[PDB]
Amino acid sequence: QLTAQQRLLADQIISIFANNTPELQYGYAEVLDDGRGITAGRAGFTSATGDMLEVIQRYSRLRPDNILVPFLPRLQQLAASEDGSIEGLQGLPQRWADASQNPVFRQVQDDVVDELYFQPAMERAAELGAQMPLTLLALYDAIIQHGEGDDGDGLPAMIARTTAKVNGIPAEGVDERRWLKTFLKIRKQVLRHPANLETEDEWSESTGRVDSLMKLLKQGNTDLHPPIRISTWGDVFILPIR
Ligand SMILES: N[C@@H]1[C@@H](O)[C@H](O)[C@@H](CO)O[C@H]1O
Repeated sequence: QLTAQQRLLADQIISIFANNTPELQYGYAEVLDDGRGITAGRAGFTSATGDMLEVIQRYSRLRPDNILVPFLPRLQQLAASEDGSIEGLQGLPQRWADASQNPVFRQVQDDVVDELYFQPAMERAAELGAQMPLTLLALYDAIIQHGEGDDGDGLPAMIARTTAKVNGIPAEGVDERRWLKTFLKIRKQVLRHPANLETEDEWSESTGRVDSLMKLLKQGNTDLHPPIRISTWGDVFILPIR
């Protein structure tokens, strides 16, 4: 669905949306007061969302004695009830940072990103008949930030509301740039008025990323050809970095 050089490019873009840098932040770990507990890694795995659990479980299977195995029974509890409780979990950000020095841990992160986020976004893009590279990037960024759940703010609901507005999908003859514009605008409205109020501040400050995607659409760079200019937070970046 995406080129190797398009996927490197999309990862560097999405890293700028999330951490203002094109270098993937495997070692990132913060509490953000968004109702999600601790947020970590390249795709922002979360204590509350069952994200951070799948990574550490898989890692513990590859390496049964790692510095993060003691956090595991607390993590199962949070994932169980989607709990944003920062505590139960002291020291974990530092150990997530340290585990990130291991290429194997970083790889588990890649594997979950592909299993939870990239592949499903690509499957959703193919059911849409979507086939501009920019649309794929926007679906992928969106699935990372909003998730693939059943809420009104998840990617499936936004896709459904985009398809309702333009009476159809690109595989059905609706112009794809029109479907994409609508989706980008519906996304910005969800970020600025999320149904889950705990993520309001964290999401309403993130909408510059939707503008950067919108900017590429209006500039006709729907195929993600280089060079790509991203300046989401004020800092300018010419992708791909080399
Ligand atoms: N709000 C986001 C959720 O959207 C996501 O789980 C994560 C990764 O981007 O980080 C947060 O900031």
